[PDB]
Amino acid sequence: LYFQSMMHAVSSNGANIPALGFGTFRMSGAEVLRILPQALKLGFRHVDTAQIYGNEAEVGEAIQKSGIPRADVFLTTKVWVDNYRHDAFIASVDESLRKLRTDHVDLLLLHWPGSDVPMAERIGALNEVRNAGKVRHIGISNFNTTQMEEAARLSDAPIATNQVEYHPYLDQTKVLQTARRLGMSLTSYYAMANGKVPADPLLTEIGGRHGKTAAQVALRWLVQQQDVIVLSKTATEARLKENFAIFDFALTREEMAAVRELARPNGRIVNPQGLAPEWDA
Repeated sequence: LYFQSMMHAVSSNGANIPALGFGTFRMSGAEVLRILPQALKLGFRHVDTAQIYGNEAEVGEAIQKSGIPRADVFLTTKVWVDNYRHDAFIASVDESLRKLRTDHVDLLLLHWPGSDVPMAERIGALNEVRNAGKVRHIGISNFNTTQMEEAARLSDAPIATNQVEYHPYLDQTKVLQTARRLGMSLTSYYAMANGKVPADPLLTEIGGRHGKTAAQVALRWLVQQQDVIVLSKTATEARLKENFAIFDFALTREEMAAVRELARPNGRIVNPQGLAPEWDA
Protein backbone atom coordinates (compact mmCIF):
# COMPACT_ATOMS: atom_id res chain seq x y z
CA LEU A 1 0.00 0.00 0.00
CA TYR A 2 1.21 3.52 -0.81
CA PHE A 3 1.60 4.69 2.81
CA GLN A 4 3.42 1.59 4.13
CA SER A 5 6.63 2.63 2.38
CA MET A 6 6.48 6.11 3.93
CA MET A 7 7.37 7.28 7.42
CA HIS A 8 4.37 7.24 9.72
CA ALA A 9 3.53 9.54 12.57
CA VAL A 10 2.71 7.86 15.87
CA SER A 11 -0.54 8.84 17.64
CA SER A 12 0.78 9.91 20.96
CA ASN A 13 -2.31 10.90 22.89
CA GLY A 14 -2.92 13.68 20.33
CA ALA A 15 0.71 14.66 19.57
CA ASN A 16 1.34 12.84 16.23
CA ILE A 17 5.04 12.39 16.56
CA PRO A 18 7.04 11.45 13.43
CA ALA A 19 8.19 7.81 13.94
CA LEU A 20 11.85 8.65 13.31
CA GLY A 21 13.51 11.58 15.01
CA PHE A 22 16.91 13.22 15.01
CA GLY A 23 18.19 12.86 18.58
CA THR A 24 20.82 15.36 19.74
CA PHE A 25 21.64 13.39 22.91
CA ARG A 26 25.39 12.59 22.77
CA MET A 27 25.94 15.21 20.07
CA SER A 28 28.15 18.26 20.54
CA GLY A 29 27.02 21.73 19.42
CA ALA A 30 29.39 21.61 16.44
CA GLU A 31 28.16 18.16 15.33
CA VAL A 32 24.56 19.48 15.42
CA LEU A 33 25.43 22.58 13.34
CA ARG A 34 27.12 20.39 10.72
CA ILE A 35 24.72 17.44 10.49
CA LEU A 36 21.22 18.69 11.43
CA PRO A 37 20.94 20.94 8.31
CA GLN A 38 21.64 17.87 6.17
CA ALA A 39 19.18 15.76 8.18
CA LEU A 40 16.50 18.39 7.55
CA LYS A 41 17.32 18.53 3.81
CA LEU A 42 17.20 14.74 3.62
CA GLY A 43 13.70 14.80 5.14
CA PHE A 44 13.92 14.52 8.96
CA ARG A 45 11.05 16.47 10.53
CA HIS A 46 11.40 15.51 14.20
CA VAL A 47 14.25 16.95 16.23
CA ASP A 48 14.90 15.99 19.87
CA THR A 49 17.02 17.93 22.37
CA ALA A 50 17.20 18.72 26.14
CA GLN A 51 18.29 21.52 28.46
CA ILE A 52 21.09 19.31 29.86
CA TYR A 53 22.60 18.36 26.48
CA GLY A 54 23.82 21.94 26.10
CA ASN A 55 23.10 22.06 22.35
CA GLU A 56 19.66 23.76 22.18
CA ALA A 57 21.24 26.94 20.76
CA GLU A 58 22.68 25.02 17.79
CA VAL A 59 19.43 23.10 17.25
CA GLY A 60 17.65 26.49 17.06
CA GLU A 61 20.23 27.89 14.60
CA ALA A 62 20.18 24.79 12.37
CA ILE A 63 16.37 24.72 12.12
CA GLN A 64 16.13 28.45 11.44
CA LYS A 65 18.78 28.30 8.67
CA SER A 66 17.12 25.32 6.96
CA GLY A 67 14.19 27.18 5.38
CA ILE A 68 11.76 24.54 6.60
CA PRO A 69 8.64 26.23 7.95
CA ARG A 70 8.43 25.98 11.75
CA ALA A 71 5.01 24.31 11.52
CA ASP A 72 6.60 21.42 9.57
CA VAL A 73 9.13 20.49 12.27
CA PHE A 74 8.29 18.59 15.45
CA LEU A 75 10.60 19.96 18.13
CA THR A 76 11.10 18.36 21.55
CA THR A 77 13.06 19.58 24.55
CA LYS A 78 13.30 18.38 28.16
CA VAL A 79 13.31 20.13 31.53
CA TRP A 80 16.44 19.24 33.52
CA VAL A 81 15.87 18.09 37.10
CA ASP A 82 17.67 21.17 38.58
CA ASN A 83 14.84 23.23 37.12
CA TYR A 84 11.93 21.30 38.66
CA ARG A 85 10.69 23.79 41.28
CA HIS A 86 7.85 25.90 39.81
CA ASP A 87 9.65 29.25 39.35
CA ALA A 88 12.88 27.68 37.99
CA PHE A 89 10.72 25.44 35.75
CA ILE A 90 8.84 28.31 34.12
CA ALA A 91 12.05 30.36 33.71
CA SER A 92 13.97 27.42 32.15
CA VAL A 93 11.26 26.98 29.52
CA ASP A 94 11.50 30.64 28.46
CA GLU A 95 15.29 30.21 28.36
CA SER A 96 15.01 27.09 26.15
CA LEU A 97 12.77 29.02 23.78
CA ARG A 98 15.34 31.81 23.52
CA LYS A 99 18.01 29.24 22.54
CA LEU A 100 15.67 27.40 20.15
CA ARG A 101 14.62 30.67 18.44
CA THR A 102 10.91 29.82 18.51
CA ASP A 103 7.93 30.79 20.71
CA HIS A 104 6.92 27.16 21.38
CA VAL A 105 8.14 23.61 21.36
CA ASP A 106 5.97 20.81 20.07
CA LEU A 107 6.85 18.59 23.04
CA LEU A 108 8.24 19.19 26.53
CA LEU A 109 9.31 16.31 28.75
CA LEU A 110 10.32 15.87 32.33
CA HIS A 111 13.77 14.41 31.73
CA TRP A 112 14.00 12.10 34.76
CA PRO A 113 11.53 11.07 37.54
CA GLY A 114 14.02 11.29 40.45
CA SER A 115 13.60 14.57 42.32
CA ASP A 116 12.68 15.99 45.76
CA VAL A 117 10.10 18.19 43.96
CA PRO A 118 6.58 16.69 44.25
CA MET A 119 5.34 15.09 41.04
CA ALA A 120 2.18 17.24 41.03
CA GLU A 121 4.30 20.43 41.15
CA ARG A 122 6.26 19.32 38.03
CA ILE A 123 3.13 18.13 36.26
CA GLY A 124 1.42 21.40 37.25
CA ALA A 125 4.25 23.39 35.65
CA LEU A 126 4.04 21.26 32.46
CA ASN A 127 0.35 22.09 32.19
CA GLU A 128 0.98 25.79 32.89
CA VAL A 129 3.40 26.20 29.98
CA ARG A 130 1.10 24.16 27.72
CA ASN A 131 -1.84 26.47 28.53
CA ALA A 132 0.45 29.50 27.97
CA GLY A 133 0.98 28.32 24.36
CA LYS A 134 4.68 27.69 24.87
CA VAL A 135 4.37 23.91 24.59
CA ARG A 136 1.95 22.06 22.30
CA HIS A 137 2.19 18.65 23.98
CA ILE A 138 3.64 17.42 27.27
CA GLY A 139 5.36 14.17 28.28
CA ILE A 140 7.76 12.25 30.46
CA SER A 141 11.09 10.47 30.23
CA ASN A 142 12.54 7.49 32.08
CA PHE A 143 9.40 7.00 34.15
CA ASN A 144 8.51 3.50 35.35
CA THR A 145 4.92 2.18 34.97
CA THR A 146 3.92 3.37 38.44
CA GLN A 147 5.08 6.90 37.58
CA MET A 148 3.45 6.78 34.16
CA GLU A 149 0.11 6.00 35.81
CA GLU A 150 0.73 8.78 38.36
CA ALA A 151 1.64 11.33 35.65
CA ALA A 152 -1.47 10.49 33.58
CA ARG A 153 -3.65 10.76 36.72
CA LEU A 154 -2.26 14.12 37.94
CA SER A 155 -2.18 15.85 34.52
CA ASP A 156 -5.11 17.82 33.16
CA ALA A 157 -3.56 17.52 29.66
CA PRO A 158 -2.85 14.08 28.16
CA ILE A 159 0.68 12.73 28.53
CA ALA A 160 1.91 12.21 24.98
CA THR A 161 4.91 9.89 25.40
CA ASN A 162 7.41 8.32 27.76
CA GLN A 163 10.91 8.58 26.35
CA VAL A 164 13.01 5.65 27.53
CA GLU A 165 16.08 3.60 26.60
CA TYR A 166 14.87 0.89 24.21
CA HIS A 167 16.92 -1.46 22.03
CA PRO A 168 17.01 -5.25 21.47
CA TYR A 169 18.97 -5.89 24.72
CA LEU A 170 16.51 -4.14 27.06
CA ASP A 171 13.01 -5.60 27.50
CA GLN A 172 10.25 -2.96 27.71
CA THR A 173 7.21 -5.26 27.85
CA LYS A 174 5.65 -3.74 30.99
CA VAL A 175 6.35 -0.13 29.94
CA LEU A 176 4.84 -0.74 26.47
CA GLN A 177 1.74 -2.38 27.92
CA THR A 178 1.18 0.52 30.33
CA ALA A 179 1.80 3.05 27.53
CA ARG A 180 -0.85 1.43 25.33
CA ARG A 181 -3.41 1.29 28.17
CA LEU A 182 -2.81 4.98 28.95
CA GLY A 183 -2.77 5.97 25.27
CA MET A 184 0.77 7.30 25.28
CA SER A 185 3.61 6.31 22.96
CA LEU A 186 7.09 5.16 23.82
CA THR A 187 9.99 7.13 22.44
CA SER A 188 13.19 5.06 22.12
CA TYR A 189 16.74 6.27 22.70
CA TYR A 190 20.00 4.24 22.42
CA ALA A 191 18.63 2.05 19.59
CA MET A 192 22.25 0.99 18.78
CA ALA A 193 22.90 -0.12 22.40
CA ASN A 194 26.21 1.79 22.59
CA GLY A 195 27.69 -0.26 19.71
CA LYS A 196 26.30 -3.71 20.55
CA VAL A 197 23.85 -3.56 17.62
CA PRO A 198 26.31 -3.32 14.65
CA ALA A 199 28.37 -6.17 16.19
CA ASP A 200 25.41 -8.50 16.68
CA PRO A 201 25.56 -11.63 14.46
CA LEU A 202 21.80 -12.27 14.50
CA LEU A 203 21.11 -8.65 13.48
CA THR A 204 23.75 -8.79 10.74
CA GLU A 205 22.10 -12.01 9.52
CA ILE A 206 18.62 -10.51 9.38
CA GLY A 207 20.05 -7.36 7.77
CA GLY A 208 21.69 -9.44 5.06
CA ARG A 209 18.35 -11.00 4.08
CA HIS A 210 16.96 -7.49 3.34
CA GLY A 211 20.04 -5.75 1.94
CA LYS A 212 20.13 -3.75 5.18
CA THR A 213 22.70 -3.16 7.97
CA ALA A 214 22.37 -4.53 11.51
CA ALA A 215 21.69 -0.91 12.55
CA GLN A 216 18.73 -0.56 10.17
CA VAL A 217 17.40 -3.88 11.44
CA ALA A 218 17.37 -2.59 15.04
CA LEU A 219 15.77 0.72 13.99
CA ARG A 220 13.19 -1.15 11.94
CA TRP A 221 12.42 -3.53 14.82
CA LEU A 222 11.57 -0.48 16.95
CA VAL A 223 9.66 1.51 14.34
CA GLN A 224 7.66 -1.58 13.28
CA GLN A 225 6.27 -1.93 16.82
CA GLN A 226 2.90 -0.28 17.50
CA ASP A 227 3.21 3.03 19.37
CA VAL A 228 7.02 3.20 19.22
CA ILE A 229 9.05 6.18 18.06
CA VAL A 230 12.82 5.98 17.58
CA LEU A 231 15.54 8.65 17.95
CA SER A 232 18.77 8.21 16.02
CA LYS A 233 22.18 9.72 16.59
CA THR A 234 23.87 10.31 13.26
CA ALA A 235 27.22 12.09 13.67
CA THR A 236 28.15 11.63 9.97
CA GLU A 237 26.40 12.05 6.59
CA ALA A 238 26.78 8.30 5.90
CA ARG A 239 24.89 6.96 8.95
CA LEU A 240 22.35 9.74 8.32
CA LYS A 241 21.21 8.35 4.94
CA GLU A 242 21.37 4.77 6.24
CA ASN A 243 19.26 5.43 9.38
CA PHE A 244 16.62 7.26 7.31
CA ALA A 245 16.17 4.32 4.91
CA ILE A 246 14.16 2.11 7.30
CA PHE A 247 10.72 2.42 5.74
CA ASP A 248 11.92 0.50 2.64
CA PHE A 249 11.41 -2.91 4.17
CA ALA A 250 9.63 -4.88 6.86
CA LEU A 251 10.75 -7.64 9.23
CA THR A 252 8.90 -10.96 9.18
CA ARG A 253 6.98 -12.08 12.28
CA GLU A 254 9.75 -14.60 12.99
CA GLU A 255 12.42 -11.93 12.60
CA MET A 256 10.54 -9.75 15.15
CA ALA A 257 10.28 -12.58 17.72
CA ALA A 258 14.00 -13.42 17.28
CA VAL A 259 15.15 -9.83 17.87
CA ARG A 260 12.90 -9.81 20.95
CA GLU A 261 14.87 -12.83 22.31
CA LEU A 262 18.02 -10.68 22.59
CA ALA A 263 16.80 -9.04 25.84
CA ARG A 264 19.24 -9.37 28.77
CA PRO A 265 18.68 -8.70 32.50
CA ASN A 266 21.77 -6.47 32.34
CA GLY A 267 20.91 -4.75 29.06
CA ARG A 268 20.20 -1.27 30.48
CA ILE A 269 22.92 1.28 29.72
CA VAL A 270 21.64 4.51 31.35
CA ASN A 271 21.01 4.30 35.12
CA PRO A 272 22.04 7.48 37.01
CA GLN A 273 21.67 7.18 40.79
CA GLY A 274 19.05 9.59 42.18
CA LEU A 275 17.52 10.39 38.77
CA ALA A 276 16.62 6.87 37.67
CA PRO A 277 13.53 5.29 39.21
CA GLU A 278 13.17 1.77 40.58
CA TRP A 279 12.79 0.30 37.08
CA ASP A 280 10.02 -2.28 36.42
CA ALA A 281 11.39 -5.77 37.14
